[PDB]
Amino acid sequence: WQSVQNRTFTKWFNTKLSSRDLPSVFDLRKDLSDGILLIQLLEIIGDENLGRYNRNPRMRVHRLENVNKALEYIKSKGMPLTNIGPADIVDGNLKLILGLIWTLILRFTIADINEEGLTAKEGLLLWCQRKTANYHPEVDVQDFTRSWTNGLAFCALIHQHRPDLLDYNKLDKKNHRANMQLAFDIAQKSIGIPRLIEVEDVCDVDRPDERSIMTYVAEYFHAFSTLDK
Ligand SMILES: [Zn+2]
Ligand SMILES: [Zn+2]
Ligand SMILES: [Zn+2]
Repeated sequence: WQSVQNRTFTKWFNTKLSSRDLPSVFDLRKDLSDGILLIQLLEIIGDENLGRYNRNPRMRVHRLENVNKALEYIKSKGMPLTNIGPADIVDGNLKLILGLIWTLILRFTIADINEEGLTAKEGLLLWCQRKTANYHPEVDVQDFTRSWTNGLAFCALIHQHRPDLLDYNKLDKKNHRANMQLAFDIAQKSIGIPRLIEVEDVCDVDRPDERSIMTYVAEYFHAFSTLDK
């Protein structure tokens, strides 16, 4: 069994790796232990060549070397590695691994988001608010949790960007699950937005995972913005 955040972060990681036909992550407890996929991820999201590393790290010393290379790169970019060391990754500390991946999502997916001079999380929230301004009172984006669980904010974002793809006014606003599914399907099929979260992970969830939602909503910002150039 894997948590929403585990699954969402794994899917995010894989969208990056697949951009270079690299092998996927299936289990974050085990699949980062030799340091290779972490290094490759960093090259991809960081747009840099990290140079040579151990490509057959059969011995523990070489896995630690690989992971240490990754962590040093992350530190060199000014990201906090609060209370994580190479052995935490080699030995599959899932809590610390998810923490690290969030640090990377925040830096490489969210930090550069900008709306009205606000950046990062604030910027992304404000973008959502501005883009859904015409959908009050039923849509009211106030956070990256409860504001998203009825499906309508996702549908409104799609509709305002491409009113030909999703007829918002024809939705049965009470069918949260059908509307969520519709948005996720249209986003993926027509807008190229990867399905980082399952409908059941957010639809009518009392305490949805904030970081997972943020990770997925950031895909809307980047795709919409790029497509609107
Ligand atoms: Zn747009
Ligand atoms: Zn509650
Ligand atoms: Zn969270």
